[PDB]
Amino acid sequence: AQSVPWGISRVQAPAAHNRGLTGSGVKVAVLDTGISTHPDLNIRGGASFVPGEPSTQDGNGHGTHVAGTIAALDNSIGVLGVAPSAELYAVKVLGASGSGAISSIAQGLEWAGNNGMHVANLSLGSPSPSATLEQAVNSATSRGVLVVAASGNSGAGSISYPARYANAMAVGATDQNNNRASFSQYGAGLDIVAPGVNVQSTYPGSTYASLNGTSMATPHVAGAAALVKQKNPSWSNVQIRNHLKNTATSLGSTNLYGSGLVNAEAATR
Ligand SMILES: [Ca+2]
Ligand SMILES: [Ca+2]
Repeated sequence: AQSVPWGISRVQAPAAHNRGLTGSGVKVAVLDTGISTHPDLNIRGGASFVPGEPSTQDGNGHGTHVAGTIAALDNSIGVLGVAPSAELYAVKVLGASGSGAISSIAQGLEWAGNNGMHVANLSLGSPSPSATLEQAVNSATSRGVLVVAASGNSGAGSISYPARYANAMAVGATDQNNNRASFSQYGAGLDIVAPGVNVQSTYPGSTYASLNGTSMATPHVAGAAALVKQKNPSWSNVQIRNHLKNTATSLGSTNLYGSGLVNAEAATR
């Protein structure tokens, strides 16, 4: 039996699926710890920029979890992604330890722009700015990639890099009450929020696990971006990004929530 995680129904993904929008034909790169083969995922390809882990398989669990929020297959098992038909690419930029070098992350973004990815999911972030990282964000953006990044989990009134950068779409996390999760970074540069507490998804070892974080919120928006892209195949990264913000449900302060909660129903109308 397939279950629909609360976050998926919170962002109203099923409303979009009911109109025929599933992310079909949209290429989404998950820049993380890799993506493990799983019965509820369809991994189209990818690359590893982690020296010492040539494989795109996930030795951590985060990347597989993020992948499932975006595109867990719509079938009779497991869970269901926001964009269950999106074409998923495993871009390994973090090691099994869940940490990685900036250069690996910048190589992953270059790879994304070089391979015609429409969306790049970066559920990672640093409190420090990086010239190298910034340039990779800007380069992928001018190659038509929508870069979606986590705001961070410090609970501070300032957001992480690269989410802070103008060309990154910064995603904060909400709980089941539609309040900002205590750990969710907010402040200047925050674009939007999505579910990030008790998020159930795919996990290595052919199972399912629940995690918390701004990393969990981000894929809901990457997924929402693929739905909009499918509906409006001529739209650019910027057009998609503004539309998502324009159709988000206000939750109160833009300092805390940016545009508000992503809404895939409103975005695909
Ligand atoms: Ca499924
Ligand atoms: Ca931003």
